[PDB]
Amino acid sequence: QVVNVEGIDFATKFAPPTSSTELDLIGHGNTGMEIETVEIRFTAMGFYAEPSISEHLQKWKGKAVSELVEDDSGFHKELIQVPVEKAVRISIIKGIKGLPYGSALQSSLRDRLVNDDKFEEEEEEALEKLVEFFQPHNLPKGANIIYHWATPDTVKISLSEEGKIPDEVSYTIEDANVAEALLDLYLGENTITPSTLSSVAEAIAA
Ligand SMILES: [Mg+2]
Ligand SMILES: [Mg+2]
Repeated sequence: QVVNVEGIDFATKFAPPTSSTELDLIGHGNTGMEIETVEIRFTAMGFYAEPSISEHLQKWKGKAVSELVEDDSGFHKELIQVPVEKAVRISIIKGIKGLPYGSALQSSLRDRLVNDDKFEEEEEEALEKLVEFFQPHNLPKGANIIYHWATPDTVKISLSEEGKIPDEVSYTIEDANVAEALLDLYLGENTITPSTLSSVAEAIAA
């Protein structure tokens, strides 16, 4: 089974690189960029988790999607902290160099960490090293990025510029606060992909 997301096929079941834990596709969506106000569709993405995520979030079943995604609903934090394995697959639609992409991640993660009073010396150096990992790469159209939260406290990053699914992980975020902030970037109250978050909330509320 596959779902078509922006003309990209997303498998409905997925084991991240080097993992044998099979995750279910929970929701899908896109992110954007802009050049001088012109809006450009930037990536397609899918959010995956162990199917027991539904039981962890039982209290949200039956509620309206609007009530789940709304500010101060409490849903976002519960989704982010659920202790099952999770992953995000990103497929690049408009190509970008690695340094601008990594610097944008750095900006958005710094915002969230400073909001929590968690931007101490350790976190600042973890973001610098993440930028440095991305800097030598190019991310052409079709490139795949995988972020895999085996635990909520780390992220395994796998990357294939050629657009295959990688077999090895390329980088590991070991800082727990950066790991949670990267999940908040996609599923938080200030998500950069309201489409993906709305899609996940529909599946949980179903
Ligand atoms: Mg370089
Ligand atoms: Mg780190």
